[PDB]
Amino acid sequence: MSDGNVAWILASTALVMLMVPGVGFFYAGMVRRKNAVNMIALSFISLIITVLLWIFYGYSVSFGNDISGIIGGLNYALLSGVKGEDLLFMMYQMMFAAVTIAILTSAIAERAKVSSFILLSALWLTFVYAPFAHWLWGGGWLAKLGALDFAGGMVVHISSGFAALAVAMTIGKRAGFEEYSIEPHSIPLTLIGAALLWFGWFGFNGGSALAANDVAINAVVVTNTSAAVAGFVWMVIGWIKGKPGSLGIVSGAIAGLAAITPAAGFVDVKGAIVIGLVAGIVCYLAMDFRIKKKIDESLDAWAIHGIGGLWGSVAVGILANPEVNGYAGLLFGNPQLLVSQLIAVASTTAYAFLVTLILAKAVDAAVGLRVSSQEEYVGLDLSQHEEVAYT
Amino acid sequence: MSDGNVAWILASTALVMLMVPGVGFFYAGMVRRKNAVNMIALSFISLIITVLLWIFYGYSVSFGNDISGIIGGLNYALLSGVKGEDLLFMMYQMMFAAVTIAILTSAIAERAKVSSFILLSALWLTFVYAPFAHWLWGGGWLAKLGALDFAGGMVVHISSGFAALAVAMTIGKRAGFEEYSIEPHSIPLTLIGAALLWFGWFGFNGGSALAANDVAINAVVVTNTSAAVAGFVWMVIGWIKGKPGSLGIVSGAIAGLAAITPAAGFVDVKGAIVIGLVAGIVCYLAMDFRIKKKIDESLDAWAIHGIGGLWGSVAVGILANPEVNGYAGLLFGNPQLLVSQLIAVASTTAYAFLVTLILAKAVDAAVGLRVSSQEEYVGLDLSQHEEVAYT
Amino acid sequence: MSDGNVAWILASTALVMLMVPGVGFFYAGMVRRKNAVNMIALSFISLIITVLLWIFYGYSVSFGNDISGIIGGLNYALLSGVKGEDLLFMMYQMMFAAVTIAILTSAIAERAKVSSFILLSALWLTFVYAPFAHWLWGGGWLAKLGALDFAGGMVVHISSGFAALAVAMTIGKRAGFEEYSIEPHSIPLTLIGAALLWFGWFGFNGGSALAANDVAINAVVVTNTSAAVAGFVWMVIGWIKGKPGSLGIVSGAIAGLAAITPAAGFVDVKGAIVIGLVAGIVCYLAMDFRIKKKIDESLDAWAIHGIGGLWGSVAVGILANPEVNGYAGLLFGNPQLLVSQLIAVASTTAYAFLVTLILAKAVDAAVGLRVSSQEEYVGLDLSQHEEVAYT
Repeated sequence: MSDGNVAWILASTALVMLMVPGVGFFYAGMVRRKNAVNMIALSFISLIITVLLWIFYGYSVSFGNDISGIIGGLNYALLSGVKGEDLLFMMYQMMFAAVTIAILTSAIAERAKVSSFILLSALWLTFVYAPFAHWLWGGGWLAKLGALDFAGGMVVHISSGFAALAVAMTIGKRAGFEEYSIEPHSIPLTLIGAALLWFGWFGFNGGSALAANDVAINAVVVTNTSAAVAGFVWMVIGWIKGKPGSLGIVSGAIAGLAAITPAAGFVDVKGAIVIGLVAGIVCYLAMDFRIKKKIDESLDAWAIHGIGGLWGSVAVGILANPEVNGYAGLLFGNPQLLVSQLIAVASTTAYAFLVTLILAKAVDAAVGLRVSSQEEYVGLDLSQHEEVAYT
Repeated sequence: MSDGNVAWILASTALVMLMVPGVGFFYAGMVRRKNAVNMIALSFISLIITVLLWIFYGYSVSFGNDISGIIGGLNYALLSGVKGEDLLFMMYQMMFAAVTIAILTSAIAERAKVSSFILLSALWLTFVYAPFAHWLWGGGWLAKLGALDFAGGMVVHISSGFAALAVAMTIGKRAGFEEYSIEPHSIPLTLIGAALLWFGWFGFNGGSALAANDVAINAVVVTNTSAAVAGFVWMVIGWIKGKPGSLGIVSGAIAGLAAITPAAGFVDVKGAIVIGLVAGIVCYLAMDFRIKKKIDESLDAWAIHGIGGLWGSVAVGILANPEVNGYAGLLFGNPQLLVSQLIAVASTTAYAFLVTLILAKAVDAAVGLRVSSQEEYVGLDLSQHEEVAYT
Repeated sequence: MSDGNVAWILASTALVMLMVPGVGFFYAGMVRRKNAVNMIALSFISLIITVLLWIFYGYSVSFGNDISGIIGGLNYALLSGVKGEDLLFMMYQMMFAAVTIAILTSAIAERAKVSSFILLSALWLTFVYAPFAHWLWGGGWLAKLGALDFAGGMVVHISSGFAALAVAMTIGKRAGFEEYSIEPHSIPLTLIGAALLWFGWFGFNGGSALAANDVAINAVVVTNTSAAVAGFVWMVIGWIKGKPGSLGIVSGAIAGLAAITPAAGFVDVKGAIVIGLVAGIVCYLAMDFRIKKKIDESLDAWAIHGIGGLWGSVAVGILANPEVNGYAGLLFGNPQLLVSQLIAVASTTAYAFLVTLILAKAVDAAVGLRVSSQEEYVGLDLSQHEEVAYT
C-alpha cells in the first residue's frame, strides 16, 4: 500500500483528531471562567458522538453507493465491507467530521443544553455534513459537475461557518451580550488551542493528498503561507485600529488556514499569498459586520470559517495552477472551473444555512436549545456538568 | 527497512513520549493548586529516570537473552549490540516504560517524597516492568504458552493499575481524604492532558504493529471506537446519577483506550464496541468500589488502567477475529486462546499487586515513602520543589 | 521520492512548527501574569514573520547560489525554481528559522516594543541566520572546511543564545531586576511548553537525517539520552543546593537537547551520555555566571542554548563515531574534525554576538527597543496588545 503513504495518513489522522479538543481549548479561553469546562467538554463530546455515528452509518451515508447523486446508501453501515486502505480513509474522514462539529460549537457558547447540542449535532451530521461530503468527495452531483474541494473549504468550513450563523440566530444572544463585553477568561488557554490547530492543520491539508507526495508537500507549503499572510493582515489591522491583540493575530491566521483548505493542493505560493491576503481582509470585515448587526455568533465560526471557506472555495476556480496539480483556474485559461466552484459554493452556502435553520428550530421546538436564565447566570460548568473549572 | 515503516514508528515513538507529560497534566489538574507542580514534575522525572535505566540495563533485562523464560540477560546493557531497527524498537519500547511509571503516580498524589518515588520507580521498573515485558514480548514464558498483548493491556495497564493499588494502600490516605472532597484545581489542565493522551494513543496502539500496515490501521480504528464507546457510557452514567461531568467523560474514554490496548490488533469494530461498552461499565463500578472501601488510590490508575487492562486482556481471548489478524478467540471457535489470556491475566495481576506491595513496604521501611504532615499541609510544590505553581 | 522519507519529513516539519509556540508557552509561564500574552504572542509573530521572509528571500539567501561562500544569491526568491523535494526541504528549514527567532525572545522578556522586535527579527534573520545556514548547510565556507552541524548546534542554538546575550545587554535590565525576584506566574504553563519542546525535538533532530533511516533512528536515541542525562544533572544540582525545582529539571533537559542537536547523527549512546553530562554542568555554571554578572538575559537562552550549542558543536569534533555515520572525531583518531569545529564555533559565536550587538543598537537608535517605564509597569499585555491574560 506504500508504507510511506500509510504512514503519512496514519499520522495525519492523529493530527486531525488533536484538532477537535484543540478547537475546545481555542474556544474555552474566550468564554467566561464559569463556562470554561463546558466549552472544552463540547469538543470532546463532539468527538465521541462523531466516532459512533460515523461508524454506525455516517461513513456509509457519505461515501457509500450513490443515490441520485445526493447521498450514499447504507452498504457500509457498521463498516460492513470496509477494509484495508478504505479503513484508513474512513478513519481519516471521521476526524474531519468531528472537527466540523466542534467548530460549530461557536454559535452556542455559554448558553446551550448539552443534551440538545448532541441531538442537533447528530441530526446535522446526518442531514448536512454527510450529504456535503458525498456531493464533493463521495462521487456526488457537485463532483460530477467538476467542483473541487481539496481539504474541506466547503465540506468543513462553509458548513460549520454558516450552520453556526443559523444556530446563533435561533438560540439568541447571551444575556448582556449587547450591554457589555464578555471578556476571555484565559487568553493563554486559547493560544494553546491555536497552536494545536495550526499544528494539526499539517495533517488536515497535507494529508488530503492521501499520499506522501508532491501534492502533500505543496499543500503544506501553501497552507503555512496563507496562514502567515492572513495573520499578518489582522496584525496590521489591529495596529491600524489600536494595538495588535494576540487573539486577532491567531484569528487571522485561522482565517488564512480555512481559506487555503479548499485550494491547498491546486495553487502555487503566489496564489497562496493572494488567498491569504484577501481572506484576512474579508474575514475581518465579516466579523465587524456580524458585530454591527448584533448577531451573537459568539466565537466567529461564521466570519472566520464560513467566509474564509467561501472565499477560498471560489479562489480555487480563479487560481488553480495546472502546473501544480493539473487543474487550471480562470487566470490559467479555464473559465469552467470557476463556474463549477460558484455553483458548489452557492449550493453549499444556502443549504448549510437554511437546513441548519430548520434543524435548529425543530430541536428547539422539540426539546428546547437554550438553558434557563439562572443556569446561564451561574454558568454551564456548574449547571450542565456540576463542575468548577478552577479552584 | 521500508522507510514507510520506520517513518511510522519514529512518529509513534514521539507520540508515546508525549503521553508521559500528558499523564502529568491529566493528573495535575485533579490535585490541589499546592501540588500541581509536583504532579507534573513526577511525570517528567518518570521520563528521565526511565530513559537512563532502560539504556543502562532496562532494555536488556526486558528483551535480552532469555533465562528460564522469566527475564532477559545483560547482553544489551548500555545498548551493547543493539543496532538498526532494533534501536528503533528499543526506543519505542523505552517510552512504554515511561508512560507506565507516570500512570502509577496516581497512587502517591499529594503526599510522597520525590526521592522515594525515584527509588521505588527504579526498583519497580527492574522487578516488575522488565519481567512483564520479557514474559509477553521478550519471548518469555507467557508468550510461549500462547498469551498475547497487542499494545500493553498487561505490560502497561494491569501493571501500573494494580501496582498503584498496592502503593496507595502502603502509603495511606491523604490527610482529610475521608472527611472532605479534594477539589481539582484546574479541570482545563486535566482536559489538556486528556487530549494529549488520546492523541498519543495513536502511536501507542497504532505503532504496536511495528509497521504502517493493515494491522496498524485496524488498531487505530478500534482504538478510537472503544474510546468513544466507553466515554459515551460514562457520559450516560453521569446523567443517570446527575450531570455528565467532563472528568467522567474523559475518564471513561481512557477506560476504553486501556481496555482496547491489549486487543487493538486482533479484534474487529464489533468486538471493539463490546470491549468499550463493558470497559465503561466495569471501570466505573471499580471506581465506585474502591471509593466505598475508602482506599485513596487517588487518581484511579487502578479502576481505570488496572481493571480496564484486565478486561481487555481477557477480551482478547473471547473476541480475537482470525479474519483480522489470524488469531481467533472463543467466539471464533478457539477455546485455547482464552485460557492463555486468563493465565497471563491471573499471573500479571497477582504479581504486580503482591511484588509492588513488597517493594513499597521495603522502601517505606528503608527511607520512608510519605512526606511529613506539615509538608502535606503546605503542599509538595513548596516542600518538595520549593516552587509555587501560580502567582 | 520514497514515500516513507517524505512521510517522515512532512511529520518532522509539523513537529518543528509546534516548537515555535512551544517556546512561547515555555517562556510565558516564567514571566509575570501582566506579560503572559506578550510572551506567547511573540512566538506566534516570530512564526508569521519568518514564514513570509523565508518565502520572499530568506530561503534563497540561505540555500541559493553561493557567493564568496558567505551567502546565497536571490535565485530562489519567492521560491522561484524550488520544486519537489526541494520544496519540502525549504519548508522543513523554514521552521528551524522560526524556532530560532522565538528562542531569542528570551532577551526581551517583559520590556520590548513589538514593532521593534519585528524589525530586529527581520534584520537578524537576514544578516545572521541566513548566513549561518548558508555557511554550514548551504555549501558555505564553513562546510567547505569540513565543519559539521547535524541539526543546528550552531545555526540555531549558538546563534539565538549569543544573540540573546547581546540583545539583553543592549535593552537593559527589567525594572526591579536587581532588587527583587520576578516570580513565574504559571509554572504549569511552562511545563506544557517544555513537553511540546521535547516532543517536537523528535522532528528537529530526527528529521535532520532527511530520511527515515538508521541515522534518524540514532539521532532520536541519542537526543533522548542527552536530554535525560542533563535533566538528571540539574535535578542533582537542585538537590545539592536545596530542592529539585521542576524548572531546573526541564531547563537541564533542554540544555541536553541543545547540546546533542549538532551531534545527534554522528555520535553513539556513550558519546551522548558524555555530551549530556557536560552540558548539564556547563549550562548550569553559565546560568549562575550571567546571574552573578547581573545580566538580564531573562530566560537563559544564552546559558542554555548558547552554551549548550557551543559545547555540543565542539563535542562533535571529539566524539564523532565513524561506525555511526562515517565521520570520526579526535577520540576516534581524527584531529582534523575537532579543528573544523573549533573554527566554526569560534566564528559563529563571535559573529552572532558582535553583529547582533550592532543590529540591536542600530534599531534601538532608529526606533528604540524598550517600552516606556509605565508600560513596563502596567505590563505589555495591556500596553502592547490591549489584552488581559486572565479574568
